[PDB]
Amino acid sequence: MAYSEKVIDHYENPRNVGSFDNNDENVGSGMVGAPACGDVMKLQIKVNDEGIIEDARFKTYGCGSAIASSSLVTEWVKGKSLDEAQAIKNTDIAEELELPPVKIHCSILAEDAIKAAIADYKSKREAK
Repeated sequence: MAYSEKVIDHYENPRNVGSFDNNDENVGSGMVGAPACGDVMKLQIKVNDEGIIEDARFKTYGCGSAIASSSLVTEWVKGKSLDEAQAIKNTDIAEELELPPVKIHCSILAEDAIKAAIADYKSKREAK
């Protein structure tokens, strides 16, 4: 009557790639490995013209039956600014996610992925 029927989306390209719609020019590149002979974590962000984080993305080894795992950071940085995301503290994501001391290292590897994505962005747009 008053409302129309927009275009529904479904079955379009893969997912869990670790990037928000291809790799823009304002996207941050970060690569932090675990405290050992492994390294398999990834975290990329998307900065807008205002120099603020508009989108967020990450990647990990995986396993199965996880359903949105370690995707708590992608929401934290989202809507925030690089200057703010740089103030993030492992203890925060570690105290909010709730985990044992044995898997505490996973709380530190997160922060690293933050700064990187930041210093990486301004590094690609530092051309003046």
